[PDB]
Amino acid sequence: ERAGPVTWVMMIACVVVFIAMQILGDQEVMLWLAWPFDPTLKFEFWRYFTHALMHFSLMHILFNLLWWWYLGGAVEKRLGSGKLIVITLISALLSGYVQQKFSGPWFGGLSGVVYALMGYVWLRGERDPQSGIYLQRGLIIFALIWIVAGWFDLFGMSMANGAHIAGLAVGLAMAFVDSLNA
Repeated sequence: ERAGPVTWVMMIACVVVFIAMQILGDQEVMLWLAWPFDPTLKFEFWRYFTHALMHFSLMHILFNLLWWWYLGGAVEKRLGSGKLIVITLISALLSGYVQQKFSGPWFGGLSGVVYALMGYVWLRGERDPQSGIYLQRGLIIFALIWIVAGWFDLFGMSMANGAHIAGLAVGLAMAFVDSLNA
């Protein structure tokens, strides 16, 4: 009982990327991994996802990865690799899209995906506890605090509020759908 392959690879990739940003600077890394910021870039398709891999401070990566580890790891063990992969891909594109829409292509990090995972895990537990999946009371509280910090901009998280809701909404939709089975 550890962190599965999707859980573990993402963490590794985010770390390696953060190191690359510490050495080359953020800008050089953004140049390569950010949402297409020019028409000439619109068919470099990794860019619609690789923005989620870049973090700008230690707070930012530390907390995103704690949540990812705990929640993404829970989803992966109890529900499967494919599920985590899908939640991640969809929440990444959507939050990316909204961010980009309201504020330009210069952003990054896994917090959109974390809002999806928070909404997914909380609502699956609410609607379908027998899945094995739920957010603990204590943790609802820490989640909520983490959300507040970002909503009221008490700590720098790269992405804006409309993008985090997009992320949340995706996680809610998917839990909804998933719990619609039984």
